[PDB]
Amino acid sequence: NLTNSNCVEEYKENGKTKIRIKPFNALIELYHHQTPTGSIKENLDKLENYVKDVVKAKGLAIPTSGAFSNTRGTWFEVMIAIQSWNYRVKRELNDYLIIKMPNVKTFDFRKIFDNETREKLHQLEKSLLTHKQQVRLITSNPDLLIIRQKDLIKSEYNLPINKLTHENIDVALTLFKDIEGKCKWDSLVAGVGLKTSLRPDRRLQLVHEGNILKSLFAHLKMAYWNPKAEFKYYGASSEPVSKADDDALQTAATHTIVNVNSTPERAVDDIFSLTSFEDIDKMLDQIIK
Amino acid sequence: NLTNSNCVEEYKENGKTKIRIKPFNALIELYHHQTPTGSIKENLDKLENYVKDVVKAKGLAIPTSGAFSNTRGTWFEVMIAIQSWNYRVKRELNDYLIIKMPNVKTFDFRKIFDNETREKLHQLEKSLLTHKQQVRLITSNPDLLIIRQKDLIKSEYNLPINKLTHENIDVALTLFKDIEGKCKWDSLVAGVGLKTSLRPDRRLQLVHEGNILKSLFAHLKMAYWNPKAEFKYYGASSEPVSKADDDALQTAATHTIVNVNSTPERAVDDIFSLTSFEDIDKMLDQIIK
Amino acid sequence: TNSNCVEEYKENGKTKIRIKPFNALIELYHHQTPTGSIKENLDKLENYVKDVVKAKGLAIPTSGAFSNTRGTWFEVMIAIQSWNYRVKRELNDYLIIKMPNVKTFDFRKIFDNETREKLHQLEKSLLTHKQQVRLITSNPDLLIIRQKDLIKSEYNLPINKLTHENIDVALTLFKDIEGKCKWDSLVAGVGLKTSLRPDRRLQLVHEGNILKSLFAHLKMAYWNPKAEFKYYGASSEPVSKADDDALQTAATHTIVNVNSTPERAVDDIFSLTSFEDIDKMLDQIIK
Amino acid sequence: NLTNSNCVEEYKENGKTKIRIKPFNALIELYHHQTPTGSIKENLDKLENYVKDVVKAKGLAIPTSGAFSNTRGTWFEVMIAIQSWNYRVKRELNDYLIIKMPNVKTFDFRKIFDNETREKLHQLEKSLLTHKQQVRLITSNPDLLIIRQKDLIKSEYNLPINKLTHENIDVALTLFKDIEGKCKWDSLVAGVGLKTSLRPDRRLQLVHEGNILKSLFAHLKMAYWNPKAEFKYYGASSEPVSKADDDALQTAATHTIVNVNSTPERAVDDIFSLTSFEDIDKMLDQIIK
DNA sequence: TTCGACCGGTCGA
DNA sequence: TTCGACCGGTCGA
DNA sequence: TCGACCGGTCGA
DNA sequence: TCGACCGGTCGA
Repeated sequence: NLTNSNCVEEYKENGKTKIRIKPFNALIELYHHQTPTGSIKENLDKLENYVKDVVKAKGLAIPTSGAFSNTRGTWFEVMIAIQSWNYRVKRELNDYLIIKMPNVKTFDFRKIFDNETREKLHQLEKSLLTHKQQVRLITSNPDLLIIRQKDLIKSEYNLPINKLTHENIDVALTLFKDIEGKCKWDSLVAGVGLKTSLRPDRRLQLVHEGNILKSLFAHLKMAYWNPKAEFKYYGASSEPVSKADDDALQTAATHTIVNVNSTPERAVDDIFSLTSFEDIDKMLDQIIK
Repeated sequence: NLTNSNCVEEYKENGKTKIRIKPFNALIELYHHQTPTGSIKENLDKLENYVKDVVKAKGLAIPTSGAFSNTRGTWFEVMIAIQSWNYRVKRELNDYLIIKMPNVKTFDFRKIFDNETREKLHQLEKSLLTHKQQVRLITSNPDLLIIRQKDLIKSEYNLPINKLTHENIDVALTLFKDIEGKCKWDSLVAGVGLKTSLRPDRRLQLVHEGNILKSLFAHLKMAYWNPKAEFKYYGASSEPVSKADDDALQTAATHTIVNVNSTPERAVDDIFSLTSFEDIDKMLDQIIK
Repeated sequence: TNSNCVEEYKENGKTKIRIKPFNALIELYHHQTPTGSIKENLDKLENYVKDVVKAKGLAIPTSGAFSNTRGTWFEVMIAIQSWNYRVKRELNDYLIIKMPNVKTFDFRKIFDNETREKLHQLEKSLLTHKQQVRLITSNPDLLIIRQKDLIKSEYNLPINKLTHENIDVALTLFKDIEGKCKWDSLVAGVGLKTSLRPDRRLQLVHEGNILKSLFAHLKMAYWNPKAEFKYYGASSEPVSKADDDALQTAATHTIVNVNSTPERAVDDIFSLTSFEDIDKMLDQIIK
Repeated sequence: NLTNSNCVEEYKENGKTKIRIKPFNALIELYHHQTPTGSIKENLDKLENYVKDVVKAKGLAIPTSGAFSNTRGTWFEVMIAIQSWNYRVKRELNDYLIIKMPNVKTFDFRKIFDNETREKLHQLEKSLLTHKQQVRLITSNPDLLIIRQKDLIKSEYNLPINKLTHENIDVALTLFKDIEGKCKWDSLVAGVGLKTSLRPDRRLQLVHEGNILKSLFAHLKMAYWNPKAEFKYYGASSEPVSKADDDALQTAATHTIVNVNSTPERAVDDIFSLTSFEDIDKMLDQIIK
């Protein structure tokens, strides 16, 4: 029956036949009866070998690492997205949302804000571009956003996802649409960058991400002159985090160490090593409370 | 013939036979007649095809795309270090040095500084760790460092490298050792991140680099209360830079936009698309002046 | 003697003599607005009083009873002199207002509802600390506003004689603008002093510092780098290099970073010898 | 015996016969045997009468309150400089000095610093002048300086002053000379502005004082990147301090409230109402610890 | 078709 | 070994 | 000439 | 009562 799987799709491109992995089909096809749990890494290899056996059975050629790197990325994100969906359900956080975000083009995360907040950000933008050396504040959407605003929770969000289905995955991955233009600037409490693995270079992308996000938030705090609002950014790896990874992720928010009296603040507040799905819950516990 | 090449080396690891690319040997072997010129890519391709032909001849396994990623980066950097070495020579700057840097563990770039400057850095970095929330300022060594300090130029540096040889390469790649602990903080004028290609995520590593580097420099300027001193960071790609790449690289140094009065500054001052070796000269012209 | 420049009030069965500098202005200028030497015109108002008592059977008002009065007079002169300036200058979108004390009318009141709010945000925030902090300074003697919709045709009628109303209309100009000034419509403030002392001069650096500090926060709330406020000083006497140096003290908040470009609390100090100089000063201030 | 006292003086101011209150001698005569104690407020009035009785007696006119205001202030600063000196004696702070400072011209307080610290200040004050809009950091010397540096205490400072005599007063008023060029920047812990009375305008001179002093200290902290060092400025009045006086003296250091996260600070940390010599000790107790 | 964001497989020290 | 820094091959929108 | 002090107001 | 003004010193 593997020859019937859809985790891989064939197509021609410029007369060239190519095979494409469909990460969601592999998910749906393996977890439609119960949602994954246990060791996250095993689930990633399980999903990967599955795709490899399906392709082997279809008589197609094993996808390149590039394909698997991409795919594994998605798998990791969705598993975390679903686990987060259920997390707030069983933890009964009726004023919190943990959203898996799309890329910045599909939906620039700045869109989640109410119009007053969107105006302040525009103020700053147009301003930074109004110079000899035009300046911007760009960063990829954070993988996960954690919002705390009661009036945004719809009763349907309280229905746990107990199996991976086109429908269930879609509701999780489109949850972001519901909050568009409705969040008060300080309703945003934290962001999380997800990475199946780290590298001396890639891990720095987390620091950049937390830095630009916290720089934006810092400007909203001044706009609304509110020193108590706080935004934290976190990183999560499915593998062990070395000391080197740790130190790197302790990098200060350059805008927070300008002054000798200024208090240091890390771009990435904390890095989590998620070995099991239970750990996702523990991480969220530490992030949210 | 090719079966005699050394661009590829075989070895066993845990009873498993593996083939390793030796990027330098491919360089030396393809350019001991004359140093590369023209289209940077056609050259990088030429260097890769050569690694594959030697592999088919040797009967060995065709190296993974991950092995050609690592390697290709090594080639780009090297092909540049050489062009820059002869650049300063053919343009005549007995006060400028363009150094290809090793990784931060082999030689933390902070070591290029004299004892007084390195102490100011210690003060800061020791201060940042002296908090409940420990903070650091970590970034990979910039690929290229441009120093301007007359007393550091040795007459040997004026001997152009006209062919790639174990020595021609080593002298270029060990040039950094000579200046250890001898640079005055403001002798450092610019850094350059080199990348054969960009990606929406990787390109942000340049912004992080420039940001942390400029943050450190900003603190030295404070330390020596010298508003004149500058440090600029640049990015160089061997491929076309899209409008998206551009905008992303216009990201400001968060620590320069804290105040409504603070003049915005870019983490990466400019991004260069280097199609030919002549462009490397043009880039350097704009950077140095 | 029939004059009202002076008075004689009861204070614990110890009859004392007060001066109503106002009358000593109208009663000495119902004719016309003084001009020429600010120095000499000041004494004219003083001898007019040194007499009202020398022929009314009274005693000499203390050096200080006059210091107070000598100040006022000085002020009203510049104050009234600025009215005939805007008019005889064509500054229809400008107002030069002689401010009352911060109690009578806290200058923060000149701002529209949105601006006054931002200020509340801040000054309320500053009080929300274990160590409560404030941003207090006496109202600047003179305020220069630039907002077209605040000019009323009556402001264009020059004052060519000092009368209870000419005074009263000037010393109340601030009322018309209350709660009507956009934040960036404030262009400058000026400190007036007949003389300067090494200690008293530091009050202008403070005045300007607290004013600029405030305005600075208005610039950040509206993220508008362009807007700017300036503070100036004015002595009816010479200014020594020590007064100049002291008055060069930049804003401690404008020199925090070795990159931030410095600014002075008091942008410039003017020595006004004649009424002709008041116009010159205003010319430089208004740009 | 009054008609020969030295508390006054008749100098020739272009013809006119003028009386120059000679303040120091008026203390030395009322206190030729013991230190003034009990009530400051009162002790001031008597000092005023004695000198106000050596006048009419000698057939002269009671010098103008102007000369008295000038005179009165000094008596206050002097009495304080004395109780302050004996104060560290009875308490025995063998590493503390409470110095009555001369005007900034006679001895610019910046002179108390060692070479290195004076250097840093020069950097700054030279930099500020290097602009289109020349800027300075000027303030009158603080009335009282409190230094904490063990190696500056000479055994001779431990001999309490029990009576006001020319030699005594002068040892107290020249104590500042001893420490010239010897203090480490952070050895300076607090300054105190003394005023027999306050006024809505004059009290703001205290705020300016503290502000400029704290601004300078702030730059030294930067210079030596030491966030631990702290300088406090206080005000002391011989009369009751109204709520208006209080609020005014609550004005913050414009340079500590530039950022929303910036933690606000007062130019004048606290204002003391000194009714008795008893209170001078109490004030110092607070200040010093 | 282009752009966004993902990461795994190195070679060298 | 592990740690530093490199980047090319995706799948989705 | 300059530094730093403050007490005696007039008005609200 | 509180706001803001400044002129008359004594010393260096």
